Amino acid sequence: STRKQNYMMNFSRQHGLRHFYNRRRRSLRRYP
Repeated sequence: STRKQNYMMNFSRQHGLRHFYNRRRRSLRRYP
């Protein structure tokens, strides 16, 4: 993985974290 790949991976990583909390927050408002 090149630098750009490490960046898009970091980008995906940080977005994955947010992805989790989005589902967590959802579960407290409306699921499914």
